[PDB]
Amino acid sequence: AHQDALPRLPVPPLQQSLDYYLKALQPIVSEEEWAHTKQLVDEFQTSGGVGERLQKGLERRAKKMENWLSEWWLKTAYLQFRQPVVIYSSPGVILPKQDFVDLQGQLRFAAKLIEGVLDFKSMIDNETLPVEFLGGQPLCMNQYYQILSSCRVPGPKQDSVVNFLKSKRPPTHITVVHNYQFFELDVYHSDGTPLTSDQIFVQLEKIWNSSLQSNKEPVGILTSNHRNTWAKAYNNLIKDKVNRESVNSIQKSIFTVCLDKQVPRVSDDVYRNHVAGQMLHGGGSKFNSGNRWFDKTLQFIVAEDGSCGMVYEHAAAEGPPIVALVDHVMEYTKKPELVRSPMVPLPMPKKLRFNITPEIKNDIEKAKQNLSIMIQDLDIMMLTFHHFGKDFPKSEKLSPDAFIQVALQLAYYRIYGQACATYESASLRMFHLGRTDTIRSASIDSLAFVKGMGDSTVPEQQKVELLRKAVQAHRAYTDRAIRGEAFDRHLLGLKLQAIEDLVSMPDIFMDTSYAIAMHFNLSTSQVPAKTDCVMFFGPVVPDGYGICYNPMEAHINFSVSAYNSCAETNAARMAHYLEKALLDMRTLLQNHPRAK
Ligand SMILES: C[N+](C)(C)C[C@H](O)CC(=O)O
Repeated sequence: AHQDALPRLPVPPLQQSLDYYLKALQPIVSEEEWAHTKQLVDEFQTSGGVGERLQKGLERRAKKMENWLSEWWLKTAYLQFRQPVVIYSSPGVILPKQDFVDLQGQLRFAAKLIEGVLDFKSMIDNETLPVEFLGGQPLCMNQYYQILSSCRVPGPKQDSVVNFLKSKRPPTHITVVHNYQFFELDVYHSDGTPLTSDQIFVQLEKIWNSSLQSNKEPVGILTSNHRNTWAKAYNNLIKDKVNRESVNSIQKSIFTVCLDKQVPRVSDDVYRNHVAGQMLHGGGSKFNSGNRWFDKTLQFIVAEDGSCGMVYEHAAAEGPPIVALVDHVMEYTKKPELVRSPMVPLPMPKKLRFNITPEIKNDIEKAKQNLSIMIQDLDIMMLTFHHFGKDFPKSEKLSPDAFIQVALQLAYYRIYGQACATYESASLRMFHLGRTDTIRSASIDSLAFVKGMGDSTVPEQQKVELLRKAVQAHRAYTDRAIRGEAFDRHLLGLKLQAIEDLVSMPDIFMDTSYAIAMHFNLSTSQVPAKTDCVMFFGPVVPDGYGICYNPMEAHINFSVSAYNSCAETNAARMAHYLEKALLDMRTLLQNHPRAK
């Protein structure tokens, strides 16, 4: 019912979107390229022209679909993306490290975590999940019904997603992975009531005792290979009815809990970078990468040393829904303990065995090698910005997110001497089934600021004005994006409509400017959470960075990724300039108060 009250995703006017496109191109293309693109744009949208016909097609699409973009986005952004989901697609999460130092503790926490999720699942199944608002406007809650009991399934041409949340007989079990071995653990009684952390611990107890050794092949590492490869290996792996039975149990499970094995202690100054690696990819074949199933939508990882976190498959959802679950859970794991009545000799969790063959074993070794290369090429720098958080920008009446994005443009320019196409996730949840759109952080105003900031001929009195104008511009772009007025998904739609209409690919899309515009050297997102956590992901281009952050009141958690194969990029350096950019902006604003 709530969804029927939500407005439908609009199709922006053609002229509106193209005008914003031309403006966003100015700081990243040459004068000559911009001029040429201006011509193509005028032609493209002329009355009775090509663009007008494609626009009408989109308007017809919105009239005959719940959300004109949904299917196209899911397919284009994820299902047709054939690179491994590991690092390149599935975001990782680091949660507040826990205190436990022994096995019974780890299982105790793991057990508490499970109960927390089920508590959250209650509102989902019962549809009692509080209605969220952005500011007087209702938000789509569909993403919350895609994360549990779901899984990505390899496809020879494109992948697919399975969701058992609303099936005839919905799954009532989760999968636990310990020492590369999977187990099927039911978390509900025949009566319907879910198990308690105690009963669950008793179950987790039996599971650990039934997997005390690690000498099995890491079948799960197969899910980390190229999708074309995993598609073939998967198809084979499931020929054996036992394997197919296990794989099926995994895909149906409410979610996967990974009880990771102890790993080598590292120096404190690189500890977080390592924990990030463990959450994003596992660390390698001889660590915890095999203790996974990357096709799974929600994977909660409870490490040995007390660290904890997760990694989720992106086709299934976005960050916000994930953090809402994380916040609810991390809080639940802190609640008191009273009624601890004695359970019963609960049934034992079924083990998900795998019959390995020379062919399957070979694919496992091919996967280990592929992942090994991927991990060695990833450069990650985790940065805890302790200087300030949302507090400072708020004290200047500036949007913290906009302040942060402008700082990143400053950091990038200080390193490369030029701006670059920049992507920032914008939530389209105020619309039915809305996912995301793109906020472009490289703008006419941000370029003017970063240039003025380093120009010794520009007085500080002027620099600050340029700073304020850049932040307000980003905030404006952000407000338009969230209200369906950005242009990136729109242009994508026009291109896909052309493909569907069987008409020659419009020149505007073959244009050099468009190519430059869609090559994001900076791919970013803000994932706010009450929980002091942080997410991270790999760059979207060879020569780019993947930056994610969670601004807290007095500090900001940042993650910076880059590829070693590209000499021009360095996570540590980008992180350093970012910290300094943020500091210099504070100094400049402090030096020139609007009043007094
Ligand atoms: C990670 N990144 C920014 C590439 C993708 C976002 O997580 C989702 C989106 O913006 O569609």
